[PDB]
Formats: sequence, structure tokens, C-alpha cells
Amino acid sequence: DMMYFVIIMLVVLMSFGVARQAILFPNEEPSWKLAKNIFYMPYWMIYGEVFCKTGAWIVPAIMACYLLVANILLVNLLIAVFNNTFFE
Amino acid sequence: LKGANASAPDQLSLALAWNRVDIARSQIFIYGQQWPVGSLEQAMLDALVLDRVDFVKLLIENGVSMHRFLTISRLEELYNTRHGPSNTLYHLVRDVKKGNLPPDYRISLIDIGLVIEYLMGGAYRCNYTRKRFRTLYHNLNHFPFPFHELMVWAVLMKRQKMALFFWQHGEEAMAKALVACKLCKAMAHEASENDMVDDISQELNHNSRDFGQLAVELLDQSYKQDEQLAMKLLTYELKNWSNATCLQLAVAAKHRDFIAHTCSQMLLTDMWMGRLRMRKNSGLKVILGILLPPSILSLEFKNGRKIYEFYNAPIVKFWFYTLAYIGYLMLFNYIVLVKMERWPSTQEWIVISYIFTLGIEKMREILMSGKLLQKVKVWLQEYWNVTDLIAILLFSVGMILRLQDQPFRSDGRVIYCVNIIYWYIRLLDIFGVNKYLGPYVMMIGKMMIDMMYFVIIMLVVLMSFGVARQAILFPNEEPSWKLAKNIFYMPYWMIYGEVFADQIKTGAWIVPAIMACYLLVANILLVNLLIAVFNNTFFEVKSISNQVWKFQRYQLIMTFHERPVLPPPLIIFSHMTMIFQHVCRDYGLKLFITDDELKKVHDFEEQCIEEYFREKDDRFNSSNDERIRVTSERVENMSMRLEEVNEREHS
Amino acid sequence: VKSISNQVWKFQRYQLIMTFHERPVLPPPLIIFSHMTMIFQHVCRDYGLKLFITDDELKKVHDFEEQCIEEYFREKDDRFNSSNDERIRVTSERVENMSMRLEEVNEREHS
Ligand SMILES: COCC(CCO[C@H]1CC[C@@]2(C)C(=CC[C@H]3[C@@H]4C[C@@H]5O[C@]6(CC[C@@H](C)CO6)[C@@H](C)[C@@H]5[C@@]4(C)CC[C@@H]32)C1)COC
Ligand SMILES: COCC(CCO[C@H]1CC[C@@]2(C)C(=CC[C@H]3[C@@H]4C[C@@H]5O[C@]6(CC[C@@H](C)CO6)[C@@H](C)[C@@H]5[C@@]4(C)CC[C@@H]32)C1)COC
Repeated sequence: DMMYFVIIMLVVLMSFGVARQAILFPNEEPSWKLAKNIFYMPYWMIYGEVFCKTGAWIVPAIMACYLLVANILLVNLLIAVFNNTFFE
Repeated sequence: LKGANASAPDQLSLALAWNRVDIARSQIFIYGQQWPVGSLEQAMLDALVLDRVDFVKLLIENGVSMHRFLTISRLEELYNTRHGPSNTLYHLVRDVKKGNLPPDYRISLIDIGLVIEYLMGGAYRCNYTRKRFRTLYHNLNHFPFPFHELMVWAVLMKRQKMALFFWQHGEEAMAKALVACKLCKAMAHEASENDMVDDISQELNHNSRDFGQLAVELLDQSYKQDEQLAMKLLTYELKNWSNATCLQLAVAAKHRDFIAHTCSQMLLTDMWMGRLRMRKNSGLKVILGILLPPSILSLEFKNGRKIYEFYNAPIVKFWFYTLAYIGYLMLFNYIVLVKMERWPSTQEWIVISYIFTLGIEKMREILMSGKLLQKVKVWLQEYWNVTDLIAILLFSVGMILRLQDQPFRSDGRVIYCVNIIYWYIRLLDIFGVNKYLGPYVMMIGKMMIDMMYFVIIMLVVLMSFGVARQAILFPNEEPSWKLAKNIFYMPYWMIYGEVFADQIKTGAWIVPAIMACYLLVANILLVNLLIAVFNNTFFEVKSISNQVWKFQRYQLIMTFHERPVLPPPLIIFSHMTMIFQHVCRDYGLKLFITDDELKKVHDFEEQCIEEYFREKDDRFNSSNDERIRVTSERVENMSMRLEEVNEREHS
Repeated sequence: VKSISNQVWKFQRYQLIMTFHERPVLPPPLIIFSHMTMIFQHVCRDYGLKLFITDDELKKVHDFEEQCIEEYFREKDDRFNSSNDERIRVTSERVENMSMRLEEVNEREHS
């Protein structure tokens, strides 16, 4: 069950990370550094480490939605699943 | 009876009017009654219209045969009767005929056929409205299956006991059960619409539930007795019920418990695998065969042509679509992560072509689904289609905006970055095919509501605290939109662990106190209450999600059976094949059988229903309540008899 | 706790309805007008609380209630007399009485 919820969390996290990195940095030459910025910060920012370009104001809004979905909707569901599949 | 000294039909009519069946069973039907010719059928006709189940059964048991009794004229007289309980057949006839009928209008079988075709659905075509029957009815017999018409008559006129009696006699029991369930449900909806007395709208649902339960029990008995014949019974074309399988009738009736049964799941899996025999390990070998055409011939096919037979299996089409979608997603990520040129790159053109092909395929699908406005309403009934339309339109406006001046180019790139989130999220629909990822996605969808109902209160408290703190700390702010940002921002980041005691004047010391109260309320009470709510509303939600997923397997299988072989990115070739052919379901939907197999299946179903009824009666007569009641009655009777015996004194 | 909360909310619906039925039409920000027009009328529930009825309808309602209570008592008695415990007890008593009577019958010997 941990693995399944990890799969879903990875999908959502990659979506948010790619969207934010694409919005903020528009002039990046193709390099392997791009493949690291889409996973690193969105993964560290769900464990309590929370912190002009055109349309830069959408980043805090999508960040709020991402935190409210990943840190609330899925974690509590995982808790419920662990709770109700325990006796057997 | 013996005082009248009249003929047997007169005594029988008296007993029929009194609704006393045992008197007729004992006194009337005796050794050599010498019934006049035509008397028994007249008594059967009289007993039908008065709703006497016991007398109809008794007359059937003593020589009356429905195959000779029932004609077109007698059925017509049955449909126009008045000496019975209330029914809503006349209102349905009026609605179908749009109220043009004169008062005391004489109903005809064509009107009943129109009512049935209106009630069943869209593709239904009743046997009454076909050309052959209309020709035979204009120039004026026999009914090959009388019990079908008798059961339909009993269901439409709302006589439940007669319907249950006619259900167990004759062939095609499951088809009759499913059709009756659908008709009762549709009539309940129609009566609830036109402001009826509202007892009808809660008795017709009871009738529908009874018929659905009977169909499920009969399917369970058939599957227990034999699996291959049960699966063959669920697929053969029903000639008498507008050319549909039992599965399609179950799906149109929205009967979730019938599809969720194990037999239906095995049949749908065997449809999903197509012509391939592989059952122990699929998926990885399917994509192996997709990538390696030499690996295709090393597989096993059920009884040159192997490649064409392989590409038409639904599972191979599904995996091809999944691989194409994953490739498109990778190209989308690549074109949004790197710098954008003045003119689009090759991968951007691939993405645009894929989106255009998907859009035109969706519009072709909505254009092949009669009246234009009705297909739109049916196709917009799903949230996925609406989201696809919104995403495609937004992507089109981005494409229009992207090929313009530099600020418009930046705005188009931003709209692409925003739009990629939906195409990343939509992988959950692909995951719904998996046996475990479907129910969890449905469960998340159901828990969204409980999440929102606490998001509301969290917003209320958060806005209160933010306004209080911002008003205390900053007293000389000119009215600007910056004020509307400090209300929500910091108090929202402070509940996710980003609490800054350093970043928090007259009365400035109240800010830490209200901050402590706000943290203790928001991050302790509401969160744990939400956890408790999610915990205690989980079992029913997961069972419902499992049932709904098992029901939607059929729709997914049919959707990928209708799908063309090529994936959307290169669907252009087959999108112009039907254009030239316009001016120019052997299995996976039905299963055509011959006459001998049809007769064998009918006898099998009859044996199953007889066995099921016998088992039910045997189970009922051996339960504790029945034994206790019968023992009490016999003990009381014996006590009275023994009191009578001891009362006498010959001494 | 949730069952108790549901019950209490369903109970308090009535008080909320009566509270908003009594209140004046105007909202508090502009209630000053109805707060001074009521002063002048001092020296000058057709439905929503009750329902005044006629006499014939009153007779009909009384007969309906009497039929309902009679039916309810008859149904309760019929349900009670068919339960398993009652049948077991009555059967045991009748079997014991019958056994005593049959012992008396077989006790006599006219042979
Ligand atoms: C510094 O100079 C180096 C240069 C070499 C340039 O290499 C580039 C080649 C393309 C490559 C590997 C680069 C950056 C982002 C890479 C993408 C990250 C995305 O993330 C994924 C992963 C998860 C998916 C679900 C979504 O997308 C990939 C498919 C996507 C990806 C792997 C597609 C290919 C991209 C680097 C040499 O010059 C000759
Ligand atoms: C820099 O110069 C700009 C100036 C324009 C001045 O615009 C001001 C107009 C009033 C406005 C929009 C401003 C600041 C706070 C705004 C409030 C935030 C509050 O938050 C809410 C939201 C949630 C509610 C439940 C509580 O209050 C709003 C109702 C409340 C609000 C929208 C009421 C109106 C206020 C900006 C131009 O000079 C001509």
C-alpha cells in the first residue's frame, strides 16, 4: 500500500515540479540539471520544508493547491487504509 | 353450488367471483365433469382479467393450454380490461401518442409496441412494430411464445403476482427477468415525473428490485451448476427481445450486482483477452509482442492471419494507446522544459498533431453516437469529456497566441505550462484499468467532498487570523491590492510547518497569543477530526468503489473494442479511410449460435430454474420457524382431538 | 458523537424556523424603520405556527387517528402472538397438559 500511494504521489509531484520549473526558468539549455529540478524541491517541500517572469504569480497558487492535495487528501487516506487493514 | 343444479361453467363462475379456490378444487373438478367445449378457455379468459392467480394455475393444471388459448384478439381484450387494479398504462399510451387519442380510445398492439420502445431505450425495436406483424395485423392467430407476452402484459398493468407466476414458465427466463426489471424501473421514473399518487413510484421500484434479485440468483445457480453453459447463456443473440444479449440488457438496466458477479467478470476478461490464450502473465508479454513482431508468432492463439488477429484484441489496442500517450507526455515535458524558439520545433509539431488528431477523433465519436442535441448531452454526461474539451480549447488558444509577438509568445508558453498539469494528471484514467488503482482513484474522488467541507472552515479561521494580525501590525497602509494578499498567504504557509516566530507598535504582543490559539485550533482540532471522518467513512466507500469499478469494466472493454487499431498520433491514416469507403461483431459483442445449441441452452436454463425453485422450497420447509409453527398448530389440533376423545365416557 | 449531533441538529431546525418566522422583514442594518414604526402602532399566525381547521375536517381527522391507533394495537398483538418465544411456551404448556390427560386416559383399564 505504501508503494501504491508512492506511485500516485510521484505523479502529482512530478506534475507540479515540471509546471513550476517551466514557468520560472524559460531560457534553459537542455542539460541533465533540468531532470533534477523537477523532483528535488517538490519532494523536500512536502516534509515541512516549505518556502518579473511572465505569469510568475501562478506558482504560489499551484503550490497551495499541490500542498493541500498531497499533504491532506492522500496522507489521511493512507492512514485510513493502514487503519482498516490491520486486524487480519 | 348443489342447490342451483346448473351447468359446470355456472358453478365455476360463481367460485371465480367468490375467490374461493379450494371449493372449486374439491367440489367442482371431480370424476367426469363433462365440460362443454370452449368452457374452460372462457373461464381462463374471465380469470385473467380479474387477477386470480390461483384460478389461472388451477385451470392450467386441468387441461387448459396457453399455446391454444392465447390469440391476438384475446391479448387485445386483456390489454383493454377494466375489472382490475389501478394501472398507469393509459397515461403512458397518452404520452406516447401525444394526447391525440379521443376519449374511450381502443388500444391496439401497435400502441403497446410503441410504449415498449419508448420505455426500453433508444436502440430497442419491439417485435410488435416490425413490418411483418403490422402486415399480419392490418389484414385481420398464433403466438410462438405466449408466456413472453403474458409476462409483459402483467408487468405493464402492475400485477406483480401474475408476473411472478408467468416468469417461471417458458424459455429465456433471464431475459424475461432483466426486461421486466428495466420496464419497472422506467415506469417508476415516468410515474415519478408526472406527479402521480407517489405510491406507484415506490412500488414499481420494489418490483424492479425483486426482478433484479431473481435474475442474479438464477445466474448464480447457473454458474454454480456449469460454467461453460452459463457463459454461453450470457452472450447468444435473443431473437425475441430486439436482438440483444443478456449482458446488454443488464447494462441498460444499470443492474450493478449482475455485472459484478464472478461469471460476468470471467466473461468480460475472456472478451478483454480477445483471441489470445495467455492468462498466467500478460501485459509485459503483450508489449513484448507489440515491440517484437517475431515474438507474436511464439504466442498461442485460440481456434499471416495471426498478426491481424493479434492487433484486433482490445488489450493490444489499450497498450498501444498507453504507449502513445506516454510518448506524447514525454515530448510535452521536453518542449516545455527547454527554450522556445520563434518557430515551433519538431517535437512541438508532433504534440500539436497529436492534440488535433485526438480532438477530431473525439468529435467524430460524438458524431457517430440521432438528433444532434441529444448526442451532445449524452457525451457531455462524463467529466472526462468536458475536461478534455476545455484542455483542447485552451491548448488551441495557446497555439493561436504562441505564433504572435514576443509578449504574446511568452503568454502562450505560460498557458502551455499551465495546461501540462492536466495531461500529467489524466494518467489516473489510464491507471483505472489496473485492478488496484481503480478503486483508490474512485475513493479519492469520493473523499474530495469531505475534504472540501473542512477546507471551508479552515479558510474561515485562517482569514480571521490573517486579517487580525495584518491589521494589528500595519496601521498606516494605503488601500491597495497588496492588502488582499497578506490576509491569506502567511497564515496558510504557517500551517504546513513554515511557522516563523521571527517574522511575527501598540498592542503588538497580542500577535503571538492569537498565533498560538490559531495553531492549536487549526493544526490540532480540525486535522484530527478530518482524520477521524476519513477513517470512519471508509468501508462502505471502498465497497461501493469496488462495485462501481467492476461495473465499468464492461464500458471500458466495449470502448476499446470499438476503437480503431492505430493510436491517436498516427490515426490520420485511418481517419481518411472511412471517407473513401463511405461513397464506395462476430465476437466481443454477441455470439451467434445455431438451432440445436439454442434448444440445448433452453433446456439447460429450464433445468436450472426448476432446480433453483425446488432448492428454495426445500430450504424454506426445513427452517426452524416453519417447523416451530407447524408443530404448534399440529399440537393444538391434537390437543383438541384428544380432549374430544377423553370427553366421551362409555363406562 | 455524530449520531447525537445529527439528532440535535434535526431538533434545533424547529427553533431556527420559529426564530426566523418571528423576525421582521428588514435586515439589522436598515431595521431602524421597523424599529420606529412599531412604536407608533403601540398607542394606535395563520400558518407557520398553527392550522385552523373546520369541524367536518376535525371529525375526519379524529376518525383517522382512531383507525390508526386500532390498527397499531392489532398489529402489535398479531406480531407478538406469532413470535418464536410465544409459540414455544404455548406448545410446551399444551404438550404438558396433553401428556397429563393421556396418562389419565391410559390409567383406566376396562379390560
Ligand atoms: C550541457 O550540455 C549537455 C548536452 C546534452 C543535452 O542533453 C539533454 C538531452 C535531452 C534531455 C535528457 C535533457 C534534459 C531534460 C530531459 C527530460 C527530462 C524529462 O523528464 C521526463 C522523466 C519523467 C517523465 C514521466 C517525464 O519526463 C523525461 C521523459 C524527460 C527528459 C528525460 C527528455 C529528454 C531531456 C538533457 C551535450 O551537448 C551536446
Ligand atoms: C495603489 O493604488 C491603487 C488604488 C486602488 C485602490 O484599490 C483598493 C480598493 C479597495 C480594496 C479592493 C483594496 C484593498 C483591500 C480590499 C479588501 C480586502 C478584503 O478582503 C475581503 C475578502 C474576503 C472577505 C470575506 C473579507 O474581505 C474583501 C471583501 C475585502 C476587500 C476586497 C474590500 C476592498 C479593498 C484596494 C488606485 O488609486 C486610485
